[PDB]
Amino acid sequence: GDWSFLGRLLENAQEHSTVIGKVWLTVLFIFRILVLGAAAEEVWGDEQSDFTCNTQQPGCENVCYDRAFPISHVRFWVLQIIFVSTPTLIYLGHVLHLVRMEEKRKERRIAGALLRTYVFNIIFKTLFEVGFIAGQYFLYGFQLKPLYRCDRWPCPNTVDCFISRPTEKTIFILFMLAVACVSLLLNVLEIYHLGW
Amino acid sequence: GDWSFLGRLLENAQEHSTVIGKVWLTVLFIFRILVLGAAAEEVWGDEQSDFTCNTQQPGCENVCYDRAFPISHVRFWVLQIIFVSTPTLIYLGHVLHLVRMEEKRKERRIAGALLRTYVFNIIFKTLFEVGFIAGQYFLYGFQLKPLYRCDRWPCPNTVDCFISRPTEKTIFILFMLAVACVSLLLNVLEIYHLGW
Repeated sequence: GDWSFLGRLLENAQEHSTVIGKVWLTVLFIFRILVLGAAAEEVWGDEQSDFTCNTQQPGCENVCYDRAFPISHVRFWVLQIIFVSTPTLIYLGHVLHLVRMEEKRKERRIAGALLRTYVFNIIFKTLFEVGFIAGQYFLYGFQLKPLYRCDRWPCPNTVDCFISRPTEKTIFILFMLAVACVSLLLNVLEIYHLGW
Repeated sequence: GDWSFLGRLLENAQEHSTVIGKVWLTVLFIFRILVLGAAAEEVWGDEQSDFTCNTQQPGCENVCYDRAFPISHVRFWVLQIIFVSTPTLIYLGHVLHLVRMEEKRKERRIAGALLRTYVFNIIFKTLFEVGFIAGQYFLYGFQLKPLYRCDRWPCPNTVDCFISRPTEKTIFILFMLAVACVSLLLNVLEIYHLGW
């Protein structure tokens, strides 16, 4: 995963952002992207190769892994990172557009319409963070148990399947939840600093 | 398989039987019982152990062998031998009963009621031989093909299964059919010699 281009754009957003916004971006880079690439990806590397079911039925392990893990937590976190970054890019684009328009007018910061877009950016960021949190909760909860009981065809009756690294995965699930909640708190602080 | 007791009783029947009947009993001993024990049993020994199906499905080979071979030819031939022998034992029992009654009357061959029972013995023998022949035909035919196609659950879709020793088994199927037909001819000759 090469996050270079998103990083380069979000550092530009850092130049035009509030101090709390700069904190939020630093959290995104260090506690989400960096952890994901240095720690979590490895943890989940053997998610299917080390997933085992007590059965001689061909195809059962495939369908049972798929049912247990419709989307890997790491993929979900990648999507979450991209969506919570997107409004920042929208605001930065509006910034660059107004700067280029100003340069043109000359040939021939946060107030006004730019402040309205900034605050909308903070709102959409908040809603997307909340949505991904709640989706993670309703899909997986905040804990991975070692045992998964599977009755999906072709599996005969109910089969016992065993997860790879349930405890380490639970640790990182809770870590990422905490980081997301810290991000929400930062957004709320941005909207209370702007309000005040 | 210990045929000693049936043999001992059928040799008694040989003492009280017609010459053609003696031929029939000799055919039974030499061309059915002896072949079954010296040749066929061995041929069919690995009927299930060498039966193979192209599948990874647990249980498929079991159900496919069972469907292909609801009853092994050798078991069928054992039953046939016993049933075609049974009327002979009935006639011999009537003989011994009349002899013991004669000894009693003294204290205090084929005509009459004994001839009626003899001819009924020949009739039931014929009907049982015919019935087993026709049953063998409708169950298996007179040939075993190497390939058996099986769609019985749990087998997925249609599976290719392969028989042990199809050609040797076909040879012995046809041999036993020929021996049974010779027995029928002998019965018919008994009833035409008695008629004449």
